[PDB]
Amino acid sequence: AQTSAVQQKLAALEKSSGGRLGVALIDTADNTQVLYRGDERFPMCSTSKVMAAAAVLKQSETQKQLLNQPVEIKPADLVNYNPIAEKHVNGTMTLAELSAAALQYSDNTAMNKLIAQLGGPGGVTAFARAIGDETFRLDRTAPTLNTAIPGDPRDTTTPRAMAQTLRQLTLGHALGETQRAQLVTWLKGNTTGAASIRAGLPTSWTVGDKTGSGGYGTTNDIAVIWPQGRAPLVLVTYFTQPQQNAESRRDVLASAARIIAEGL
Ligand SMILES: *C(=O)[C@@H](NC(=O)/C(=N\OC(C)(C)C(=O)O)c1csc(N)n1)[C@@H]1N=C(C(=O)O)C(=C)CS1
Repeated sequence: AQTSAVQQKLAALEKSSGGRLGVALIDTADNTQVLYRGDERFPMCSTSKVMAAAAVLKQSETQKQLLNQPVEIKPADLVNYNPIAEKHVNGTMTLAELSAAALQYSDNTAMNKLIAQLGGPGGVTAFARAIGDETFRLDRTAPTLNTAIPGDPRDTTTPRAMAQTLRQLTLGHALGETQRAQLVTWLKGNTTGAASIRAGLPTSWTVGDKTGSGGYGTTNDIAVIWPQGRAPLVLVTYFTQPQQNAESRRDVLASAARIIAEGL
């Protein structure tokens, strides 16, 4: 009933933003979906870290000690943003610590260690395919996976595919029960999300999310949302701009989430 209005409002937000906006909502109360450019490709940037962390969690289902396995951090492993890993240079971090740093602080060195643990970007993609995601592709390590060049298929997915995958990982059965709970705990402990999807939602709703930022002013967020009194929602908001040096626009993601919420 409200869906025509939501579509109109998302288009008006996009027009005022100057950029290109992609939205996918799944309401798990009734499997309703609301999409805006839901089948167009967008650069994932650091939102791809959810897939990498989940792939390591899947490996840990058959290796009970895997998350405690130490990984060496060398000075040469530091990249453009690595607030956790830099404390451990010439030392080690466990795979659990790398997963938490990648997800909750968006540490790019930590993401690179997860990618390497999976055999490279193609190993992350192979895990995506194993859980039914035919759209996701990871092609590069950080920081270059965040270049976000328009038209480049590398390191992209669609909002529809990412919402479905995030649902399967956090609420469905793609991971074992303990691993699903650990992923949800990590996402709920994210430090980077208060200005993005969360900022558009009622403060009483619990959120776990993973943000992303990259070239072309790319500003992304993927979230699982537990509204008050309601089954959870999954929401992807992806946003990218026409000039390489464009500024971040987390407010656009908040505005998209607000429009989605007001139409529930
Ligand atoms: C994931 O998206 C990561 N993004 C980046 O490394 C890039 N830019 O992000 C920062 C450094 C925050 C920025 O100035 O926008 C990047 C790599 S190559 C390029 N042109 N830009 C991490 N993502 C986030 C996040 O938004 O979640 C961070 C907070 C840390 S970097």
